[PDB]
Amino acid sequence: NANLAPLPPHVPEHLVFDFDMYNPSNLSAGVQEAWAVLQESNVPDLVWTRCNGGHWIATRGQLIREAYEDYRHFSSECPFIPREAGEAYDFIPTSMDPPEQRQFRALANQVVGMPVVDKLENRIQELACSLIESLRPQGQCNFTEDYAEPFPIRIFMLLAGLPEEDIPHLKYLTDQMTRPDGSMTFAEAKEALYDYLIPIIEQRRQKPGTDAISIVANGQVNGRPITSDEAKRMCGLLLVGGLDTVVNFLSFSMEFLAKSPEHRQELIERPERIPAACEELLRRFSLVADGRILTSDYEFHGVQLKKGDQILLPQMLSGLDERENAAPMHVDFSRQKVSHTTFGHGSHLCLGQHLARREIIVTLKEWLTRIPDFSIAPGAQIQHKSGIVSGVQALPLVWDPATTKAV
Ligand code: HEM
Ligand SMILES: CC1(C)[C@@H]2CC[C@@]1(C)C(=O)C2
Ligand SMILES: [K+]
Ligand SMILES: [K+]
Repeated sequence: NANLAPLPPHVPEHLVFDFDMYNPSNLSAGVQEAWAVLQESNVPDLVWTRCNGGHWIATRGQLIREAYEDYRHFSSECPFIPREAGEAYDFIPTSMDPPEQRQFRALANQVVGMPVVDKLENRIQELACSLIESLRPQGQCNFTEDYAEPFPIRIFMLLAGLPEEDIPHLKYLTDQMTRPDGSMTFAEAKEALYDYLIPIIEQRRQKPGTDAISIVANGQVNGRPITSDEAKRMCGLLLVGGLDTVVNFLSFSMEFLAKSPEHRQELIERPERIPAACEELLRRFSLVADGRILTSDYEFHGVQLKKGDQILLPQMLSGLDERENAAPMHVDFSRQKVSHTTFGHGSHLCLGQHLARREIIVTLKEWLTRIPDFSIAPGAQIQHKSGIVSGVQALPLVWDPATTKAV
């Protein structure tokens, strides 16, 4: 096929599995199901796909976790597939490896960490409620557009002190970096995001506010002033994290709940199980998949990896691995040991995971208490999309207003 890069001389012929992370063949069964094909009976722990330029793929949690822990061999310098995107990718602190990464990660943690989340609690609560109550009497909604996007994005824009009217442009840009449609290369989308930030960063370094951008722009890294370029590379990352993570996850979760009245009932009858349900949904509907680049020739699990080789280490796959969780595709809110790497693993563990969990738990609680019974619009053929971050194209929901409650 013209979409297959010639197999490099060092890659064993028997390890070839032409998986396309941007258009997996079994996508119609669900994106997680599509990626799970990499864990079928006769698929090795480590395979090579000739798609998207050619790269390795660790298919089991054991190797995914090991690779993410070994930053000396598996560098974050070129973390995205295809290589062109990975090479243009220079966000901070994600494109850096420890020890260099740390001073910047500390600053980022200060702007989106737990302390910040705690302060945002009220506003997160208020927005969730206002959005749901407004939808409640209508008996229907386009979940992706009416809640999944506005809820987490507005909260991020509030945190970043950015005009909500700027969302359409920024969201288009972020999506081109995670699930490109062809209109822009990763490099072009990144350049536009940086172009957007440059004057805002300059403005806030002159007259700082209390928003995340001002904090980053006027911050220090281990005692010395952060530069304008560094602030830009950090703020670009924050924007992507805030506009294309939780937004997609909420849709996967709500699609599932709309299709499973039993699970909805469980959370309605036992509201205290919501935090645990949140973690199980994070495992079952994990959605991120980036990777690393080999810093030198290295034998890993009996496979000769060559310097420069890219390896996709799907955060999504660890928790779906039957070797980590029995009956992985089954959603069990009572699951005893919820194992996963949905928020990454190693030195780059997600900094916004605390904000993410709050947004998810608040959504589940506030939605179920107002709209306890809902379902997918009759006949709707839900479509998923695959990429660095997978998502749901559209999620039409319906419900009888008579069954709702105006809390
Ligand atoms: C469902 C929600 C989320 C998921 C599944 C998710 C997942 C991840 C993953 C897998 C990584 C590490 C990638 C790597 O190792 O290369 C990461 C890093 C990060 N995430 Fe999230 N994230 C979520 C929400 C957020 C939010 C809301 C923000 C806030 C802006 C955010 C900010 C970050 C930052 C700053 C990093 C980089 C940390 C570093 O490189 O050291 N994330 N996230
Ligand atoms: C892989 C990620 C989820 C992580 C936060 C946004 C993201 C797309 C990155 O570029 C680093
Ligand atoms: K070969
Ligand atoms: K790079």
